[PDB]
Amino acid sequence: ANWEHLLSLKRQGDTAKRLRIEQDDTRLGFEVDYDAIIFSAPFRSLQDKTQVIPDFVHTRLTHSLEVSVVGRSLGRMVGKKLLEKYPHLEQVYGYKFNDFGAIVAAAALAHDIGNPPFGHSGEKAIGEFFKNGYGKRYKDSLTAKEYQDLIKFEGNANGFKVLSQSKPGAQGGLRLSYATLGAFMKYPKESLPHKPSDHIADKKYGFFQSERALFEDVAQELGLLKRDVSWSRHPLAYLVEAADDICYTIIDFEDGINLGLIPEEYALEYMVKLVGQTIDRNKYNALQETSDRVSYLRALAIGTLINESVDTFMKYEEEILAGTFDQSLIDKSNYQAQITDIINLSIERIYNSREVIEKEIAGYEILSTLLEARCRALDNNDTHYNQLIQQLLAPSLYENLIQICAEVSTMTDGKALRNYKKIKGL
Amino acid sequence: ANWEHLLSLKRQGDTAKRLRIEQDDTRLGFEVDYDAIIFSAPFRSLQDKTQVIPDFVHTRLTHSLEVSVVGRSLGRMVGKKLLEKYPHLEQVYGYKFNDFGAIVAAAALAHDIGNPPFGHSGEKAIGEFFKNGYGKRYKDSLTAKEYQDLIKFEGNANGFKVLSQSKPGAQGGLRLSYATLGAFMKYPKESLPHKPSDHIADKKYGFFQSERALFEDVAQELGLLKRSTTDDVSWSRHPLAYLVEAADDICYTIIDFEDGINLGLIPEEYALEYMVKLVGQTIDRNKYNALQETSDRVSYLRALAIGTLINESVDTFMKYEEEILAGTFDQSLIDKSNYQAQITDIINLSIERIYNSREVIEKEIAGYEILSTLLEARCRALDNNDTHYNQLIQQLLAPSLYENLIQICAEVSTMTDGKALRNYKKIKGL
Amino acid sequence: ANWEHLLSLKRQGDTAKRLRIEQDDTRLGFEVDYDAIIFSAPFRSLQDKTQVIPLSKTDFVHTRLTHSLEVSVVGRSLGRMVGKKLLEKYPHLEQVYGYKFNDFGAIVAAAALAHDIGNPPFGHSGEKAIGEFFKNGYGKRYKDSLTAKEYQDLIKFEGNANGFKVLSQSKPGAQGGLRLSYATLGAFMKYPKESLPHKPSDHIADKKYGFFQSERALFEDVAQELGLLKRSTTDDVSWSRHPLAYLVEAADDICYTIIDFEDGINLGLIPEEYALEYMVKLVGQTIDRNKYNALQETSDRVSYLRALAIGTLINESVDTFMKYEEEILAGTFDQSLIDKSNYQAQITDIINLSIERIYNSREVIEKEIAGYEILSTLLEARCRALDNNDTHYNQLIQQLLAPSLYENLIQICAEVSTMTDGKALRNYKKIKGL
Ligand SMILES: [Mn+2]
Ligand SMILES: [Mn+2]
Ligand SMILES: [Mn+2]
Repeated sequence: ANWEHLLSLKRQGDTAKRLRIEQDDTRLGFEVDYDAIIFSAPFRSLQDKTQVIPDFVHTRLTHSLEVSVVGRSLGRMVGKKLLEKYPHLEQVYGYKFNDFGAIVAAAALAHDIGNPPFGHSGEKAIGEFFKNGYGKRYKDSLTAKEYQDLIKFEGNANGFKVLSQSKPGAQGGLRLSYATLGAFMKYPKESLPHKPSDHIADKKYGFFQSERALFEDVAQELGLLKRDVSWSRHPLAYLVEAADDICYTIIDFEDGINLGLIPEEYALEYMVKLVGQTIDRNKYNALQETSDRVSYLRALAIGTLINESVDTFMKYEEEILAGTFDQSLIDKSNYQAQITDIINLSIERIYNSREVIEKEIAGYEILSTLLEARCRALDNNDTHYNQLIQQLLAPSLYENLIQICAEVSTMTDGKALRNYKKIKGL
Repeated sequence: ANWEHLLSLKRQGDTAKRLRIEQDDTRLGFEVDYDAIIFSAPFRSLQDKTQVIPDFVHTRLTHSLEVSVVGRSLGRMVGKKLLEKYPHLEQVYGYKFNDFGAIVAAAALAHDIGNPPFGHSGEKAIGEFFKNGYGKRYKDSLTAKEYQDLIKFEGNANGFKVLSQSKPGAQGGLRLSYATLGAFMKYPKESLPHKPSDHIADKKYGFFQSERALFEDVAQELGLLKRSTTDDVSWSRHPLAYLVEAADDICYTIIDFEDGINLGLIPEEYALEYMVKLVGQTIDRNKYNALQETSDRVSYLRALAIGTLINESVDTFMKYEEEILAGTFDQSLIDKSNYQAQITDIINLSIERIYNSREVIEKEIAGYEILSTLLEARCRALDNNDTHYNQLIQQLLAPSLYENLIQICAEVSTMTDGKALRNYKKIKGL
Repeated sequence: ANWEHLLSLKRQGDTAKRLRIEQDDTRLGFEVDYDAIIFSAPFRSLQDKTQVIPLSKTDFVHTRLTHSLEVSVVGRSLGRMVGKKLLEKYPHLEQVYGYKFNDFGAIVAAAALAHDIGNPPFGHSGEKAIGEFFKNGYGKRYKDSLTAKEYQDLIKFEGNANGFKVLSQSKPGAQGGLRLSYATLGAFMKYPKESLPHKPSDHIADKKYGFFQSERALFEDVAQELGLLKRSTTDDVSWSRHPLAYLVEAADDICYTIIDFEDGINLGLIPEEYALEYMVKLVGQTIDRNKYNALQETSDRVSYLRALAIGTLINESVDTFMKYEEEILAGTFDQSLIDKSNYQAQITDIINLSIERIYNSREVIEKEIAGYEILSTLLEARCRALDNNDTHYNQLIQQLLAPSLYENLIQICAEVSTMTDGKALRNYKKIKGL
């Protein structure tokens, strides 16, 4: 793989090559990508979507904003070192270290843009609707991969659809740079085969059958290595994933302490190695509020993990470029012991808290209900009832079903509740 | 067809004839009909039933009072002209113009008394239960007409049931005068054949199979003309049913439009744009310009347009009187209006902005489930009356098969919108 | 049958006998039983469970806890008075073995306190919701993997039998549940039989059953220790009721008969105009009418009537017990103490009035209908999760509701049954999106 091709400024439908040395740096293609996401309706809808808990708790937007800030640091630092490793990238082709930060930042900002309401239970509720719910009727009218798209409905693949979806008057969706689309794709494979290896890149899939032709174009332009289609990941996708990993590990922990779900004493206990070399003890002892102490620990822990993740990337750079790196960056951390205890305590005290369990069980019913109304109106567009269902909710069979799943996933948590209540009369 | 017979004062079960000349005029049978409806439980129920929208919106009760006011005016005006044309009706039989107003007013007061909650979505929901719901099983156990009663459940035919339901100690329901029942019957036919013609009188049906013998008696007393050539029974409409229909048409056309404007669903500009031809000859323009509130300007336009359409409807009825009396009239009175293009524009704008507004759609979807659930609970208990849950269902909702099914539909339609929601909530445990 | 054995102090697991004469009277095993119930989690949950009328905040309604409190106070008084007369009739019981009259009050008080501890929420619709779920609902599936009695336990699920399970359930670190004295467990057991054969007679002791197949071995140990008389020689086991069970039952009969009426008047379900007409025979000789007429609140007039009638029925029930004591001791008494009452017709009139005005009120009907859906829903979600514990949704259902096949189904029923009215409705509401 060549870094010159991985940093493609191509946008969908382009008929001519876009050279980095010819860009107006006030309107750098990569930085425009960030701006286009910020102003888009799917990104705005993350305002009203839940990260884990439904006081102050992170939403998907605040989470995605934090991931994109950590991603920008990761990208800037790795970029600076990539340019010194391969000076021809700057001296011949005109790349600057802020381009790498721009690509990671925009990819990170978009990384959860396709996730449904109710988080990852929402994804499972949609897949369950097709595996065992009303949606099972379509199994024999779908290909294996079309049906696998639905029963393993994947927010990452839905995000790729959201970003690139064509409609009349808007070909190519947000028309992001191919480099940014590359850095977004952390599972560059279709739904089948299911987990062909133990690599994190094979854990899920990254695009629906409906988007396969589009990612084939992205991968061709980027020069991704071929690995049923799948490719070795764009190197920058490891930094997006690292940023995301860092944020939800540390920030969910912080949230759980401030919510009273995790006793505060665990904070220093699990984070002391992560902050020991950089913490100002006099500052820490002077801070009077739990929230101020835990936010200080979090800033230090995140900075420690950013630095290590940059070093892990550079150490394994050629292995990532050859598609032979077998782990995530955070899997290689020296703090893996502490990261594990943090995640396990978060799972115990937050993810399995009664209120989270209750919301996730309720979301199953809410999404199963909205999906069944949509599919029934699709099957019988004739009855009076199904004509009203269409005015209320939606004013090839595979393409109809994948669009039904996509539209349900654009719904905020609140809006999913209201439309569900009306269908049931509440 | 003879107006003497059409103005029958007979009540159900009467053994002897009631002469008009022998009525006490302080207690005229036709006027008693109006009073009996006002004090009846089914009429009071209309206070919490939706006309179009579930802020102030017309309820089924307020709509019905307005129809009966417009209808009394029509009947009074027509009655005066009928008595000049047929002076023997007053000189020999003792009828008077107010009698025609009272018949139309009472029938208009009750014209929507059998309509289920949630408007037309309501009826559509009841029909689908027996066409596309738990109710199909009963098909092989019912006659073709008995099943058509259910899959095309008609609020108009339920109204006839409500007005005449016999019960121990109360045979004949409200026991309304046969002339009033004749004026109530817009569709004097049974459920089959389905739409045998383009005439509005055959668009639906007017009585269930369980009330067929009663309307046979009414139609015989009234001397309504037979119209169906087949075994299926159909009769030509009582002339006064055209007036009840015109008062209904005038009110929901103009008044729904007014509601839509006052609610913000229809921009005020359309009020003058669509109604100028209807009011142009009678509007006091400086009075309109002096009115400050939108609501008062549009209530002024409504009053003028209703006055115009009332005078035109009387003229249409008198122009086609002999064709109506002969069963050959092919249309509604409003169908022959010079303002049919303005009426149609008002209706289509009302449909587009009111009936297809999100607020109304959401309510209709919600009504569909509510009714759907209640019918299923009642019917499951009918089939297995022995279990404990179904004994509870019986106690909560209702303390021959067709006779049972048409009664379940009638009891579902009786319920107010609130009563329907609450019963639904508890069946689902909320 | 012997009173010395019927008054057993044995607790489950005892390797050595407990002689009454060697008990510390400040730590009497029977009175420890009462205190163990007061502090138990199952008894605390009765605070949030309807007895008959759904709970409100606008008015006071009896919960299962307040009802059980009242039954144990009436039962203590029955046991005390019956105890003194029994000690006078069999004076060897006190002079040799050391029994005191307050022992009998303590046994009845504790069994009465616990008598409704296993009942499912929302009343007997709760029981029939559970039963029908396995008769014809999703639970039908398991019929063929279960014995006739294991299945009968489910399709005729009984709160009395679940109460016995609740009181003795063994869990890690807590073998034998509350470990109540066998005498208290005998006074608790008013239907000492398994689920089959079904109603083998018209005797009130055969109207239901008292223990599940999972508890059969324990009640066999209990009946042996107590020396209860056999009522079956087949492999379907059955025993004559512990005599003190007749006093628990009477205390219960007295309380729900008179106190449902009291609640119905205070809630306005029964017109106050009926209070004296239905109580006059029960209270006519002891009522102070001038005092009654001087009371200015309805709730005071009706509590005075209730206290007079309860006093009347306690005295009579003590006399009925002693007049039939040898028949009861021989297991040949065929009815309840209240069935023999001279006020039988008035009791029946009060009960029918309550059925008409309270049990058939709209609110009680609404609750039973709502209960059927709430419990059927919870049972369906528990049982589907049991059959496919691998799916993500079923792992959530397990975390929300419960963090051998018969042993699993009987445990699911017991766990659903011990849910309070509120927790059951909340869980129902979340499973259904609200
Ligand atoms: Mn994320
Ligand atoms: Mn109308
Ligand atoms: Mn009790």
